[PDB]
Amino acid sequence: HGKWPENNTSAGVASSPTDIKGKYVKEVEVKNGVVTATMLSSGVNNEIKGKKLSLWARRENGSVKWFCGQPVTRTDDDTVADAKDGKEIDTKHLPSTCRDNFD
Amino acid sequence: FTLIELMIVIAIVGILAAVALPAYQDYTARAQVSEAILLAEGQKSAVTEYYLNHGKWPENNTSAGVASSPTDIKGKYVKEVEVKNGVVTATMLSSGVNNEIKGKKLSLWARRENGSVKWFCGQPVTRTDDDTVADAKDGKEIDTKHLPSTCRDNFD
Amino acid sequence: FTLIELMIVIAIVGILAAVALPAYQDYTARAQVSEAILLAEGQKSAVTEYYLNHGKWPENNTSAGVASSPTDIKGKYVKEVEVKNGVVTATMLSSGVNNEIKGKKLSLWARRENGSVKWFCGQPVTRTDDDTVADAKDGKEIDTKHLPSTCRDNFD
Amino acid sequence: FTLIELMIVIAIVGILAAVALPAYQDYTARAQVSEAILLAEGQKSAVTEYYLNHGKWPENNTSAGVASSPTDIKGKYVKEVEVKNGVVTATMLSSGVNNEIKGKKLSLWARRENGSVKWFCGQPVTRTDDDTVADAKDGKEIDTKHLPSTCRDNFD
Ligand SMILES: *[C@@H]1O[C@H](C)[C@@H](NC(C)=O)[C@H](O[C@H]2O[C@H](CO)[C@H](O)[C@H](O)[C@H]2O)[C@H]1NC(C)=O
Ligand SMILES: *[C@@H]1O[C@H](C)[C@@H](NC(C)=O)[C@H](O[C@H]2O[C@H](CO)[C@H](O)[C@H](O)[C@H]2O)[C@H]1NC(C)=O
Ligand SMILES: *[C@@H]1O[C@H](C)[C@@H](NC(C)=O)[C@H](O[C@H]2O[C@H](CO)[C@H](O)[C@H](O)[C@H]2O)[C@H]1NC(C)=O
Ligand SMILES: *[C@@H]1O[C@H](C)[C@@H](NC(C)=O)[C@H](O[C@H]2O[C@H](CO)[C@H](O)[C@H](O)[C@H]2O)[C@H]1NC(C)=O
Repeated sequence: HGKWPENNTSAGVASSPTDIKGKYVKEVEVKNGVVTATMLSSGVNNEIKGKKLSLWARRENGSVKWFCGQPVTRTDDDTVADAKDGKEIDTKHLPSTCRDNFD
Repeated sequence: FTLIELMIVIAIVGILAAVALPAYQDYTARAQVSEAILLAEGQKSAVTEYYLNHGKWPENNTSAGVASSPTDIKGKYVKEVEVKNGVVTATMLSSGVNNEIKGKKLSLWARRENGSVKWFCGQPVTRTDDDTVADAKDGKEIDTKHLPSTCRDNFD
Repeated sequence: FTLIELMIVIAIVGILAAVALPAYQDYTARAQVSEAILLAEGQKSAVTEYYLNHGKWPENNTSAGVASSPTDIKGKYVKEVEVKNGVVTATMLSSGVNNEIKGKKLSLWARRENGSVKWFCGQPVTRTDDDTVADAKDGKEIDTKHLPSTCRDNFD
Repeated sequence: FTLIELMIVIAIVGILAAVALPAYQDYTARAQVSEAILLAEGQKSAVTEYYLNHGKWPENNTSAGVASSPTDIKGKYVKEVEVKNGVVTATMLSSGVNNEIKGKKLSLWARRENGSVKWFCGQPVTRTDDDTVADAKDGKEIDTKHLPSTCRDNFD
């Protein structure tokens, strides 16, 4: 369709994000391509509870490029913003390969 | 002390069992949904054949020139294929997947575009007049996840 | 210790997202590029029809004997099809893919070979005389990746 | 005192070596079993081609219209592919896995279903008449673990 899906229904996944969830994950929303995932509450003490992760795509001469990590949000076909909302899971928690913000 | 090494196992033990399984039973569904579509492929030209050489969409199989019983036309995971005034409806079988497809329907939606016909799959529809088609919302709508993306096309 | 098991995940997490996606939006493009070609298929004989029974390539649709407005002749992902002195140009639609095709053009290139006509798709061209055709380099050249391989044929 | 920390190591040292290795040499087998299946994919239409334009299943390769020697048709882990009265048997190579596949056979089972043909892989079978096929229990049955699940289909 030539643009990042705004949301789940367009992506073709469970229209409610919360339905898509994990043992320790709350929900998964599509946000203009950027896949944000929200964590559950207790299950760990750790400073993750209700916190967010995002996954960051980008076309690289077709070849798409997936970076996890610091929450981001898309605005245009390749423009994405650092979605600094305080739901940034800390970099310790996060991967190392994906310790990648909006470049 | 090693237990945190056991902890992390039992964190690996509780697996996600990724939604990339049920989104891909929904796209495994897209496989055998396509198996229904690949049936429809045959009727595309045959339904067309009636439509072009008789000037209206065939009501039904016998007119289309296909197996008069729809059920005879079937797939590994597909129940039947009926012609419905040009609109090709396909019904799925029962088990073979867990997924919410069992006995559900797909339709294929034609329309002349200055001669050039236009085939959209998806949300069940039904024809009433030469170009008039209705959203055939009968509860046999296979969910949009399952369905294609190119054909995620209802009655426009 | 297990972390290298987590490392290797996050190495799997950073996926390639294979060029076998964008080389196959370029060959998905080849699908709906072909959808433009399959339009051209109709004009192959009709353009030919004018060419054989009037002795020159038809300038345009009305002469070819097809939909006088090109836009009426169109595809699911194709905008229009114009006859241009025999050369059949096809224009693509907008979104429906991300890919660098949107509004771009394809042409189809005929040529008599001792009667036997020779159809080459591809790089946009335009005719000027009975066999003279020009590379119609207007920036509407769909890239060669997208295009066929058999028809990767410019003006020879 | 720390020894129980050493104990737990030597409990980790004695690993399971999960059955998720040998169930996935059996599904690595499903990979190169599929490599035999992907060969069969070519013969699906070619065997069909003889079946539709001559009215019976081809005995053998030469009739099917494929490499007359089966061994020429082969895979990275596949030995050969023979046509056997429509039924496409594929023989596996020797080492390349430890697994109980080496030289073993797979068959692919066709059947007309009101025209619509029905392809089931799996347990080796062999045809005798237009729709009659036999369980070709020769000891070259690759075990059901190895095999698919969709195609875990013997002669019905
Ligand atoms: C899915 O995402 C795409 C990008 C949206 N299309 C556009 C042009 O933004 C879809 O929204 C369209 O379809 C829905 C279907 O009910 C509705 O008609 C909107 O008006 C359209 O923009 C997105 N799909 C949904 C269900 O939001
Ligand atoms: C096939 O579809 C066309 C549109 C029907 N014709 C009309 C005028 O609706 C055919 O039905 C006609 O032929 C059958 C043949 O037994 C019968 O005589 C009906 O009275 C006609 O309307 C459709 N063919 C069938 C077998 O229904
Ligand atoms: C169709 O293409 C042929 C080659 C044109 N003929 C010539 C001599 O270029 C036709 O144009 C002629 O017919 C139209 C009909 O209204 C008109 O009278 C022009 O003056 C003629 O040249 C082309 N047909 C059209 C409709 O352009
Ligand atoms: C191919 O398979 C068909 C079914 C065979 N025909 C019959 C009637 O069984 C072909 O065998 C015939 O043609 C060969 C050609 O050399 C030979 O003349 C046989 O006598 C015929 O039966 C099969 N083709 C081959 C090459 O076996």
